[PDB]
Amino acid sequence: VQLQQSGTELMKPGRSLKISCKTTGYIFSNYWIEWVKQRPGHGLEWIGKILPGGGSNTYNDKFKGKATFTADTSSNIAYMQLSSLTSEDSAVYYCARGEDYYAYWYVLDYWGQGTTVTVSSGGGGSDIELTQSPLSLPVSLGDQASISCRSSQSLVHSNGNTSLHWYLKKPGQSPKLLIYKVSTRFSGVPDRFSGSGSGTDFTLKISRVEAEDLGVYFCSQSTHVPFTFGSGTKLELK
Amino acid sequence: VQLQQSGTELMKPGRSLKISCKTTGYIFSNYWIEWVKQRPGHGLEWIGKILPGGGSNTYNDKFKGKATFTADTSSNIAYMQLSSLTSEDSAVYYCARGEDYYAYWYVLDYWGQGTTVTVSSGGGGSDIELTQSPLSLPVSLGDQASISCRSSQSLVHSNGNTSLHWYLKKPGQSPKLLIYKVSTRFSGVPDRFSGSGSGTDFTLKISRVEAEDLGVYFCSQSTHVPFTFGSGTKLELK
Repeated sequence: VQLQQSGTELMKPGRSLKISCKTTGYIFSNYWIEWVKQRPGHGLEWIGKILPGGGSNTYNDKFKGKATFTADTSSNIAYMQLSSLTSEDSAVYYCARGEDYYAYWYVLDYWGQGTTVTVSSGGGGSDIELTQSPLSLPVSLGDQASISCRSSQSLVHSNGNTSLHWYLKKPGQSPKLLIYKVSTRFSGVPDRFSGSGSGTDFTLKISRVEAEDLGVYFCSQSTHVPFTFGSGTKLELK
Repeated sequence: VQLQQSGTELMKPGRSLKISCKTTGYIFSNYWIEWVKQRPGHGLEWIGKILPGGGSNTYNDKFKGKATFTADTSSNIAYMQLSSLTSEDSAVYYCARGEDYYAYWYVLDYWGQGTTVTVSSGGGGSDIELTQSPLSLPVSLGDQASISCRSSQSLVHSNGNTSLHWYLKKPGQSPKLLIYKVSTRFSGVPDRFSGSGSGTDFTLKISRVEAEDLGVYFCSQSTHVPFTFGSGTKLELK
């Protein structure tokens, strides 16, 4: 058995494509053809499966809405369609002969050579990375707490402002701005919130920690495009 | 200023959905409306932004193909449309009033309350977790190495088989099946590859490691649906 797959496809975000998988050497509708995804720096994922002719399809939940399988039992070519492509769909997809109709033998033994799909979203080209520390800040109500945010590049704009801001995200509530453009404190914020910094180094300081201050904090930047957030810092109680 | 969004949405995978953002209190066209995703257990992400009137646009590369922006210069409502939904779309989305037309102010200050989008991808029970051990395995060609794979549930099917297989993944090559249903060597794999296990504990042994064996090793199951893969173990030379 041989499984032939289409060549690589450089796609446009939002496009959709149908990769084929031409099987030979065996009776095509006696076995399911299964598809596996492989993202760079990631493992191997199982998308789902199609039983040619036999009308039977099964999808990995995670790929439902994204993967749609069909099969031409005349040419013995199986196809998987990827709709509304985004950069995360950039991967190497494979078809493998897998389970067999009656359901005893189920191993993905024969593999296609794989199809490299690259979505041209410009995959996060030169995004500014904001490095927060600690990622966890356990404290005791009353303590002072500082959170650091380091950026890959200077957040100093030509125009003179430094667009680094800080948010407090509490579950069930939208991000609550606190300090914008480094130290300028947003309106309605208690004065226990301070912020200062320069270039790449910025700091958030809460003079005395209160119950209501507990949650995750994110620093942000609007100097370069795109606008990026930091990973977060869960200020928690000890 | 008030930014008010549409209510919680329970969607089918594949569904498409547009959520609105009714702004008030300010001149709708002086500021850009910017979008933010907040996925459960994840930090905050920036989807992009729209400038009402000209409809000028800016997407985070990652969201191109998923997010589509529009703006009603007459009703003063901003809209966001998410194409062919998959469960990674299950998150809370927010519209924030951000940058001004003149571009000297860029701060996400006023936030709509968030729209919770829940993509109904179902749930085929607790997917079988296959914990491999170790994750990295440095050796000397000639040494013997054994890799372990532990499943969350007994991989013993009622038909009596045990659907545990081991693959070898080498860059630029599809997975090379080595051992199936726990212990049978695949035609062609050299006999320095052996496999055994029972219930939830399984091991792959390579009596004498050759260069050609160096790569990443995945175990996988076909007993429980969905077929899962283990996270991998990198056999690397010392």
